[PDB]
Parts: sequence; structure tokens; C-alpha cells
Amino acid sequence: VTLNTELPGRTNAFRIAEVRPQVNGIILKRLFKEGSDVKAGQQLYQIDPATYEADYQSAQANLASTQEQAQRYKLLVADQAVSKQQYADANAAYLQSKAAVEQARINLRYTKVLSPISGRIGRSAVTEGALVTNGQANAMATVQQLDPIYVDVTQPSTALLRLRRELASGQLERAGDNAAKVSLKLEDGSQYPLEGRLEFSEVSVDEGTGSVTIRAVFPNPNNELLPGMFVHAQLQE
Amino acid sequence: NTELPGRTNAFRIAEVRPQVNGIILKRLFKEGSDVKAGQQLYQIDPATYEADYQSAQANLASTQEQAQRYKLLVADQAVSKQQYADANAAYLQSKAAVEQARINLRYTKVLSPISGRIGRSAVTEGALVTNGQANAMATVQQLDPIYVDVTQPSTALLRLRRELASGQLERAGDNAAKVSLKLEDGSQYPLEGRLEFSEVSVDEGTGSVTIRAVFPNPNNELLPGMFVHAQLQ
Amino acid sequence: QAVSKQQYADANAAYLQSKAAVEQARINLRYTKVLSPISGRIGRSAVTEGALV
Repeated sequence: VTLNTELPGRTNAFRIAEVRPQVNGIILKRLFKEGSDVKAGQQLYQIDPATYEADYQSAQANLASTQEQAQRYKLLVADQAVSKQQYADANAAYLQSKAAVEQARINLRYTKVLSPISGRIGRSAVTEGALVTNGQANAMATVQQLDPIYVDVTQPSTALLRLRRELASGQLERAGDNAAKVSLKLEDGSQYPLEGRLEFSEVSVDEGTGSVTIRAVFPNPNNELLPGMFVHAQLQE
Repeated sequence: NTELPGRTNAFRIAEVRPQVNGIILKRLFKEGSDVKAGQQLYQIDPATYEADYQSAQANLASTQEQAQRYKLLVADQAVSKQQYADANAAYLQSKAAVEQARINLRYTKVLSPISGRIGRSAVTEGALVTNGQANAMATVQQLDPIYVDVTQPSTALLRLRRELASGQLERAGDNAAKVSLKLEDGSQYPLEGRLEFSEVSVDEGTGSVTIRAVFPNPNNELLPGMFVHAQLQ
Repeated sequence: QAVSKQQYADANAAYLQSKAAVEQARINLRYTKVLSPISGRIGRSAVTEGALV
């Protein structure tokens, strides 16, 4: 007849990432709506930059001053007008200031806490006015990418190598390199409109069984699909 | 005929762990893919570690010329031994600081210890990690050469070892015999391996011996934890 | 925001378990007086004084 392998498996986020502060300070602003969608590099919080701005302004000012003096003493020591010691001191101060600009520049950059990935942000563990710390145990927020979404399918090792063969023999239709065109039956019984992809590289092998988990990727442009849903994937042979 | 049952095992396994504290900026592998020994799997944010390293190097530049200089000066008695000893102490401290800052910066690139297939990441981006933490971030298993692992009574083994010796048994190499492999679904592996008669473990209670066969696995057909049969004559 | 949301949540949770722990302890202490369930005629005591119950 028609050859049908329906496959049990769970939805999973494509990518998950935490949002953490990397400088100490007060949360001046949140900038995002809880539950909403966010883009990689999107600013999610503003940490109070006043002290960071001023450390940076000051580090630049020390560099300028100190750099000019070492230029000046470079010439002076040339005409034996100063001793090596005074030039040494003048250069030491300069090298030190040059190095100090970097950390101040870095800290200032960290006052804008950016989304590490594009996706769906949850609740904020933190409140405007609250002090955060670099290295603090809890994340301020979590972003989950959902637009491509994963469907984790486990199977016996024979079953998988069976399927793999069917793709090489063309018995089975390709959806790209090392992948099969695949369809999705939801939790109830209805169909997914969009159609996916079953990649045949194993992601894990169970210790007790020889059981293998592979993944499917489906488009999900409206979050019809969310993590945790128990679905069934369809193959045509 | 002769069909010794087996279980497939990875040829080599490794854990991926952070050796410096910081936050995961990037995961650089696809879960399930092949990676090489030395390949970068994660990026710990290195901005500060890079800044510390460059401060340290700057500081070492100053304290080092100062120390080389005071060395000449004490020789001229233009400076005391205390002054020179202090310049030399500050130098030595700078050198130590450079070395340690280098090491930390180097560890911001979490590498794969071996070539093999990598699984899932136990850790997401934006997670904090710690040198010496309990949990591995990922595991890598070399699958291509794959092991089979046959546990047999010790009579079996010494029977087999004289058969190779006489010739009743096709020779792969020294201490090794040509073998073939039958999958859990009766199918027949195209490739053929070696049954290596160098003993790997001997069971405690039962006197039974585990030996391993090695099969090529260049397509990734075989995975660990398969029930199979090796095949001799 | 003189403390964090997490700190307040922690102090709130500590208070709740501790509220529960006092209730358990109050009950336990109340039950050291073993009371008659119904009015009536009581037989032999199947347990001696100094028994472990």
C-alpha cells in the first residue's frame, strides 16, 4: 500500500540563551516587554552608565596627557636632556594609561545588556532600581528561539539505520543534505501546514536501550508550536 | 559460522570542560556533528581576560627595563642593592602576572580534546561556568573506527588463539583475526574488522574474557550500544 | 528595591516553611496528651507505662 512511519517525539527550542549583566550597577531601564519577541543584539536593559562614562572619560584624559608626556620625554632623552629614569617613569605612566582605557571601554560597553539570540523572552527576574552584580548566580532573563523549532524523535538503532538506507536508495525523499522531507501530526490529530526536515545525525544514544534520538526541524512563524508538545512525525515511503 | 555476540562501543571518549571562570558567549558547534581534536567548541567571553593580559604585558615592559637598568646602576654604585632587589622583585612579579593572564586568556577557547562526534551541549549560551565545576559541558565520541567487544569463556579464547596460530583462522594481523559483523536485524555489515586477541578485561566471578574487534565505520552506520554478532570460521 | 526580588522571595519562602514547621510542632505536642475519641467504657491498657509507642 502506502508506507507510513509515524514517529513520536517532543518539541524543543531551537536555541536557548541567558541574559546576564557583566558589570555591577543599578537597572535604570528594562526596554523589553515580558513574553515578547526580541532580536539578537537588541538592548534588553540599561545599567546606570554614569560612573562608567566618567571612568571612560577619565581614562581617555589620562592617556592623552600621559602619551604627550612620553612623546615629549622621548625627544628630551634623545638630546640627553632627561635621564633614562625620567623617561622610564614617563613611559610607564603611558603604558599603564593605554591599558586602563580598554577596561573602561569594556565596562561602558557592558552597560547595555544585549539579547544574545533572537527569540521569545520570558519574565524579568529583576526590577528597575535593583542593583545587579557581575557573576551573580541567577540570570535576569531567558530567550528561546522558536521560529525554527525542534522535534526530538527517539527510535531503536535498527529503525534509524533502516530509514538512513531508504534515503541513500532514494526509496525516501530528501529535504537537504542527509535529511528527509517530513510531516507533522499535532497533539490532537490535525496536520501542520508547513512541512519539515528529519536530520539523520544522532544527537544522543540511550545508555539502557541502544535507543537513538534524532531531530526534526519545522518552521514556526506563528508560534503554533511550543516546547513540550507531544507530537507525531510522518514519513512517506 | 561461529557467531560471538557483542555490543558496539565508542573507540575513544572525551569530556569538554571549562578551565577558567566566565560566561558562555558562543557555542560554536552544531549538536550531533563531527569535531576535530583542538577544535574550538565554545567561546568564554574573553574581553576582560584580554584586557588583564595587556595590562600585565605593559607592566612587565616597564618593570623589566627598570630592573635591567638598576642592574647596571648598582654595578656603578649609583643605586643600592635594596633598590635593585626591589626593581628585580617587581619585575619577577610582573612576569608571573603575564604568565597567569596568558593561561586564562588561552582557556577562553574551550577546545575538543579529541576528534569524534559531539552530542548535545549541557550548557547554554549566557550560562556561567567555573574552573573545576562538577559537570562536563559536552562529550565527544570517536565512532569511526568502532569497537565491538566480545566477552567469552577463557577456553574459547585459547581455542581461538591456537587456531590463529595453526591457521584454522584467517589472519588480520599479529594477535588479530579477520571478522565480519551481523546487525541486530540480521543484516550484514559490508565492512569487516579485526578481532584483537590482546585481552582487555577478565571477569572476576566467571573467568570470562572481554576482547574487542575494531570495525571501520566511515559512513556513520554503527552507533554505540548495538547488539551484534562477530563472525569467524 | 533595597533588596532583590529573589532575596525577598527567599525570605518569604523561609517564613512559609517555618510557619508550617510550627504548626507541625504544635500538633505533635498536642498529641502527647492521648485523648478519648468517644465517651464510654475503657478496657485493659494493651500498652504499659514506659512503653515505646
